[PDB]
Amino acid sequence: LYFQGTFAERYNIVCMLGKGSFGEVLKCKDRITQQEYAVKVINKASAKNKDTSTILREVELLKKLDHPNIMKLFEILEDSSSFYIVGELYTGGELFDEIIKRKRFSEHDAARIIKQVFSGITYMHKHNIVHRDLKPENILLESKEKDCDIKIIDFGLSTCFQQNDRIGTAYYIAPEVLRGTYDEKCDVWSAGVILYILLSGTPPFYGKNEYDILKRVETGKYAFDLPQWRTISDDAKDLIRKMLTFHPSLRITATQCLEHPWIQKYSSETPTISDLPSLESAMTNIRQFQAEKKLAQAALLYMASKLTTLDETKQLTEIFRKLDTNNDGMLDRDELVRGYHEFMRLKGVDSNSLIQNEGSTIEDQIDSLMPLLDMDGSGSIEYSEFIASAIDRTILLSRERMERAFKMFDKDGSGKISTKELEQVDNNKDGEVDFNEFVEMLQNFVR
Ligand SMILES: Nc1ncnc2c1c(Cc1cccc3ccccc13)nn2CC1CCNCC1
Ligand SMILES: [Ca+2]
Ligand SMILES: [Ca+2]
Ligand SMILES: [Ca+2]
Ligand SMILES: [Ca+2]
Repeated sequence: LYFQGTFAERYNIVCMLGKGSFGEVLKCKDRITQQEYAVKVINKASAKNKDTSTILREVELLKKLDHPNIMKLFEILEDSSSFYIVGELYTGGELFDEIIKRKRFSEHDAARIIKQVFSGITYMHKHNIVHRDLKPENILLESKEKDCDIKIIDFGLSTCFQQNDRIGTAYYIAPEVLRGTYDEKCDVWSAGVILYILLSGTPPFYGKNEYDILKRVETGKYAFDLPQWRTISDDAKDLIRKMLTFHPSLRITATQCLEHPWIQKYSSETPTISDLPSLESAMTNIRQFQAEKKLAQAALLYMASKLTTLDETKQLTEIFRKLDTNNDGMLDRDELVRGYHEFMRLKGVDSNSLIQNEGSTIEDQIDSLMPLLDMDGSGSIEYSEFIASAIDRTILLSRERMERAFKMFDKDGSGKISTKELEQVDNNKDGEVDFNEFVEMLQNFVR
């Protein structure tokens, strides 16, 4: 293991993507799977503001964030000079450029975008994370596909690392930030500035230079005076007023943003007849997952949450969204119950008849499933738990994906897994699992 580095053994660097946020962002490629990722490279000696143990602890919390509108981080690796934070690669660019292209958005299109921002920030705040610098430049489009998910990026590292003059940041900061305070309410203000911009195409606190912009922000004074505001609904203006309330104690919370009537009016996404092949696929797979042993169940969640790409989960992602009726990015018990009933209704099948055919009602079925699906016991089914349980068990098992999952466990690199490193089947009887027996082990879970 002497001539093998953690990052360098696993990943090849392809090209530079960006510079600035504590370090450079590169595209990299997994040498086994050929899957592409973004990696942020942070210099240890220049940038560290805390011991490595603190940094690894806080980055681990960031890795556990599991929400469809928050940057997915897979790992943090290190060599003698750097930290390498490896994450999902998004290819649709900054929301900022979508503002430039479109100039401004209909209420419908604005609601769909800002709803995702609200859902993401809500989840962040529930996990005691404040963004601090929320703006369209730190929100990325997942891909170039129409109405793809947005992804909040570039937060969470500010206590750990020290940074090295970017245009337009002044537009988004809450007045209390000028007094040296960043709290959860400052994220709500920034989001409201974004929404003001989506609907009108112009910042609420505007000027030709940073001096004049900050003067207006300080007063908290804005108006809906521009001509374009006369054809925007009172409901949208009500939300904005609630978000750009001067005193943070009177300003609404992110959850209140997410729950606002104007948001709910433009989030009617729900299972239709076209979704039935997709729902039936998901239900078959989740039922199999329920029947599988917890060792199988745990091992599949690891594989799905780390080694799958966007194209593969895009289908399950749309279903997830249609089941997520409160738009918070996770599925609760009642959402799964309502989703099952709706699946039956759309299919032409009476749910009262499940008590004789299968032996129990939809509610009893979901209630028995929850403890098996909610593996971290969070009270909800987050995205990766859903994907783990609903994806085709076969697609998860390309040889390349099993190889990588094997290398993650074989921590001493001897060619064979043992105990602690993660029951064993063992055909040759050495008390260890080489790769070929691992491949059977995982292909026995699938059975
Ligand atoms: N995910 C991404 N995908 C593509 N390009 C990205 C990123 C990321 C974010 C990112 C990548 C990898 C690890 C991370 C760890 C902590 C926080 C953020 C991370 N930056 N950039 C480059 C572009 C340049 C143009 N301005 C917008 C960003
Ligand atoms: Ca939900
Ligand atoms: Ca959970
Ligand atoms: Ca080994
Ligand atoms: Ca063996």
